Amino acid sequence: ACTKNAIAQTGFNKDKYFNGDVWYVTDYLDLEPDDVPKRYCAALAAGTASGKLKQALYHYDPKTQDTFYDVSELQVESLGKYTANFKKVDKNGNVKVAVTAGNYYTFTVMYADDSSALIHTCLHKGNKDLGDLYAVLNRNKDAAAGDKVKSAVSAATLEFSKFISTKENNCAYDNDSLKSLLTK
Ligand code: HEM
Ligand SMILES: [N]
Repeated sequence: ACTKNAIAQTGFNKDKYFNGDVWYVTDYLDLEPDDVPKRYCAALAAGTASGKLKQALYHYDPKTQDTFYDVSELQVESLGKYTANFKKVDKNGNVKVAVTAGNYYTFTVMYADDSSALIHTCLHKGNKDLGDLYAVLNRNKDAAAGDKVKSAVSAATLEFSKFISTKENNCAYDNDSLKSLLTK
């Protein structure tokens, strides 16, 4: 179960975050692990498509090869805090699992600048029991977490030393598919 009400960044700049570009997860902290593997690759694109607030997601397990993409429209709870349904899609946006009641995630942007972000997400999916997930994002897939985002981790009363890095997993991403999924 999720236990945190994450606080969105004061003065969050929504147009900069939702600019249509790709974010890569470089480090993550799951408050309920054996929630997720110890090795993982994830990325997203976020933008406004025909007036609608969207995110496309990519997950890859580099050991099992389990791969999936999702498209989400984001509903606004408050600035920097969103509730998103999701549909599972192939990389071309064809629907594999439709939007469904009970399948949604919350998404809070705790910190963001032009290059980096810290987010919280609580996933709800059927009758699974899932927990709080924090993710450090970067516009560059290879970027070590810099001082601004590491300080934000501290300011959220978390320890960056506990975050698990995705950098050793040889992650390769289809940026083109993530961007085009925003429209789907
Ligand atoms: C970037 C922020 C993230 C968001 C918004 C997000 C969101 C989601 C969503 C919406 C699903 C369900 C997809 C579907 O069934 O169609 C999902 C599944 C999953 N995610 Fe993430 N995720 C993120 C990052 C991560 C990270 C970093 C990990 C590794 C710790 C991870 C591990 C997983 C796993 C293992 C599943 C499958 C759970 C299941 O089969 O029910 N995700 N995620
Ligand atoms: N997730």
